Amino acid sequence: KSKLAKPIQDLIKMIFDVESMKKAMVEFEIDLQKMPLGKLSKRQIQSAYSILNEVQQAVSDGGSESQILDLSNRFYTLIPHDFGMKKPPLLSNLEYIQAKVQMLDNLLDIEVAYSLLRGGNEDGDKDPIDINYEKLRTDIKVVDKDSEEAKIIKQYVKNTHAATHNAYDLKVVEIFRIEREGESQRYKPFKQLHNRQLLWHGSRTTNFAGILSQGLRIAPPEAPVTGYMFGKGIYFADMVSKSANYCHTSQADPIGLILLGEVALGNMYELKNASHITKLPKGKHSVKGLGKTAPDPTATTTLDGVEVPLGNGISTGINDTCLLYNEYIVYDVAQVNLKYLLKLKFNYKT
Ligand SMILES: Nc1ccc2c3c(cccc13)C(=O)NC2=O
Repeated sequence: KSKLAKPIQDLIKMIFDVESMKKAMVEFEIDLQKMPLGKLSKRQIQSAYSILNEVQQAVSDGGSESQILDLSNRFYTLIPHDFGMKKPPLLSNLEYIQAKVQMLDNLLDIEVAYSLLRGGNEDGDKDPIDINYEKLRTDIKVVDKDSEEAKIIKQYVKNTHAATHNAYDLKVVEIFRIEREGESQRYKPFKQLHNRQLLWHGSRTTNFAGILSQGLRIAPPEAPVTGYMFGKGIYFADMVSKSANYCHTSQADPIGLILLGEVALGNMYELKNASHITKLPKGKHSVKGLGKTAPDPTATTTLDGVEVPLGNGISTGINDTCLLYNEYIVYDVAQVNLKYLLKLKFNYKT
């Protein structure tokens, strides 16, 4: 049997659940009959990104309609979709193409999860759970519900739950202290930077085996820069509300996972509107999309020398901004060090 604590066992079973992986794919409208979990390959996903990149270019620059039709057929043949009784939409709308780029970001993590699940499991001397936990190469520990660490994090969750996102409540079910192998090391150089903060990152539960084993990562070279609001970086938030939405939970499936990572922001290049950033201005270390609401700068605390913006949602003086909430983007995988993983319970108002 498993040597791991119960909360951690429940966590492993949850991130490796095969049924959740299928639900995710059915939701992206993939045809599970033509495209089973075992058919997914990284090369396949790379080519799909390239196709999306080309079609995105042809829509923007007014390429032939025959070109867009050809690219659409190749995309749907590479990744079989099931639209039921409706006709398949062409990749001729920039919003639809963005939807598809997002689907691929998720398929990248689902592919990692399935590969690990089917890997070296022959060992009979270890419980299946213990075997899959080791595959994550991440030390996971339960944070004592009554310690100072946990108090601060629960304060951060309670105070930063936005006004317009109150279509649900949030209950912190469990807090885990996580330390990915070799991560503290690649992050060392950035401890020299100032403006290091504890920020939020939400994602589907189906992405967590991939996130824990490979860490958070930027979209590959093939992905269009357009598929992302501020370019190809790693996104974070300071309001639990904003990130919580990327968890994709519902009344039917209320438990979500969310990360707190230490991010080396340094001098932020502040923006009020989207900008498909490629080059970062000299002297800048990250991007900060300015929002209408942000935590009260008055209440900001420190946790191991890292700033925690746990203040209550206060309205900032900027009005000429498109964003409702702040967004932080780093363009280097080494600029983040993950710290905690929270198990949240979304209580939907009914
Ligand atoms: N513009 C964003 C796009 C994606 C995410 C995101 C997050 C937080 C703040 C902004 C964005 C997040 O936590 N996960 C995300 O996946």
